[PDB]
Amino acid sequence: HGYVSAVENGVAEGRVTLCKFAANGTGEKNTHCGAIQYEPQSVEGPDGFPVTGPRDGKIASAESALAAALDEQTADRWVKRPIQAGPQTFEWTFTANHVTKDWKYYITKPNWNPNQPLSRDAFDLNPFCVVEGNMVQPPKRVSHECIVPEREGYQVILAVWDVGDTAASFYNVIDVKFDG
Ligand SMILES: [Cu+2]
Ligand SMILES: [Zn+2]
Ligand SMILES: [Zn+2]
Ligand SMILES: [Zn+2]
Ligand SMILES: [Zn+2]
Repeated sequence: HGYVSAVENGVAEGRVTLCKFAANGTGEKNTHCGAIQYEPQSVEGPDGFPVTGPRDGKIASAESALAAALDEQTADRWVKRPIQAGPQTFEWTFTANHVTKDWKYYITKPNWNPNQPLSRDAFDLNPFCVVEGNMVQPPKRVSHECIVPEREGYQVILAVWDVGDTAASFYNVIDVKFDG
């Protein structure tokens, strides 16, 4: 159980995180998140993305009933956090810091459709950033350096935390805004 945060040096909070915690600087929160807003750490779903894992249209929720609200996808739906290309630090907070296989970060294709539910077609399915967890428990807050690709405007980053001793993973989409 954990979520992408911006308490120490993280660049951008997860979508689900912003249902509970105000964004740095702007103070913005996501709304109408449903029951997951109580527990943004709980976006757990099937292992094996992208070959298996959550099916198209249920990536953002990870097929969680509590988190079904997160699958909505429009231009106006979610709080966007500024980002730039190049080195950036991603952060996780874990309420339950499970033994970890790895963390993987995926970004939307430039011309992804921000008004359709997320699907594999929307993403570059080759992670732009992979951090190994080595089947040990991480600390309860961690930071990951990632080299982020160029994009213009609104892009989504899918952060996947793969638990090392179970057939589950945690899935946190991040709504980001590049310049342009
Ligand atoms: Cu957990
Ligand atoms: Zn796995
Ligand atoms: Zn549509
Ligand atoms: Zn690529
Ligand atoms: Zn679990």
